[PDB]
Amino acid sequence: ALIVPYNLPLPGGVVPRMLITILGTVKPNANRIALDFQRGNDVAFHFNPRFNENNRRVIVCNTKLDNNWGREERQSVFPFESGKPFKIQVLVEPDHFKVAVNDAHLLQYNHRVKKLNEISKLGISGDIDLTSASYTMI
Ligand SMILES: OC[C@H]1O[C@H](Sc2cncc(Br)c2)[C@H](O)[C@@H](n2cc(-c3cc(F)c(F)c(F)c3)nn2)[C@H]1O
Ligand SMILES: [Cl-]
Ligand SMILES: [Cl-]
Ligand SMILES: [Cl-]
Repeated sequence: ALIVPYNLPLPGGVVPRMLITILGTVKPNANRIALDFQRGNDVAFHFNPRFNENNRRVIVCNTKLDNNWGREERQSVFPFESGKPFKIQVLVEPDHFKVAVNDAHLLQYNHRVKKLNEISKLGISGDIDLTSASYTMI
């Protein structure tokens, strides 16, 4: 297993047509997972499954600018399950990140951070065993 938290450099940032694939297994008693597409200290796209927020499962997405979190975008479709293997695919498209989990479209997140070629790190944290993290151009 890769060490979590894991940093995946994204050389030259992101660009439309870039597909990021994360394979892992959720830990059995999971509480939280996060993917952080970072522009230096800023978080262009935070993708955050929460397994127990007031006894509900929700994915929270947001952006952090100068240490300030913005307006959350929330999705109650929640494909993750404690103990189970997953695949997250994040496709960069011109207006948004497009996320599919286990081959089913989940959500899109409109670009707030405009300088895509400065989004040059992906952090992966939380309650997973991380198998692989990679990218390719489609
Ligand atoms: O709006 C999103 C923010 O919400 C709140 S902060 C917030 C409070 N009030 C309003 C807003 Br808007 C935001 C959280 O505390 C933030 N957050 C979560 C994590 C985190 C850290 C990990 F190591 C990890 F494994 C993980 F899965 C998640 N770090 N920071 C972030 O999710
Ligand atoms: Cl709102
Ligand atoms: Cl920007
Ligand atoms: Cl790669």
